[PDB]
Amino acid sequence: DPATCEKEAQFVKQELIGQPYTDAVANALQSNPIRVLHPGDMITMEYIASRLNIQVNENNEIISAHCA
Amino acid sequence: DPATCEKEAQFVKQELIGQPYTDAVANALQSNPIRVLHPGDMITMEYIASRLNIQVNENNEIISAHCA
Repeated sequence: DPATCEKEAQFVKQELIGQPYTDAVANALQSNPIRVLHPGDMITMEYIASRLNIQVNENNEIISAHCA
Repeated sequence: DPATCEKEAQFVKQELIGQPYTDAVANALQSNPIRVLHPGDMITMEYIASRLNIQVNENNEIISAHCA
C-alpha cells in the first residue's frame, strides 16, 4: 500500500537515522514489501510504490528510506 | 544541498506526477546533481543526500522522486 509506505519512509527518515536495521525494526514496519539497500548493490530500476526501501551504510546503520 | 533536494523531490511528488520530464522542468530544478532513473536501468547504489532522482516511465513521464 503506497499510503502506508510513504508514512513509514517519513518515519524512518525522521526517527531511525543512525540506528541498526534490526528484526525489531522490520517487525515494527507495516509496509510490504521491505527491501534493505546496501552500498554497492546493483539493482534494476523498477517501480513498486508500496515497496519500502531502507537504505543502510556498510555498518548496517539506517541512513534513508523511500518507496519504489 | 540536501535541503533544496528534499524540497524539490516534494514539489515533484506533489505537482509533477504524470508529466513529461521536459527541459523546461529540468532547467527549473536547482538541485545538484540530478539523475534521471529510467525503467530497467542498472544502478549501483551509493547514497548521496544531495542528489535528486527523478524516476520516469518508458515515456519519460514522471512517476516519482527521491534524494539519494
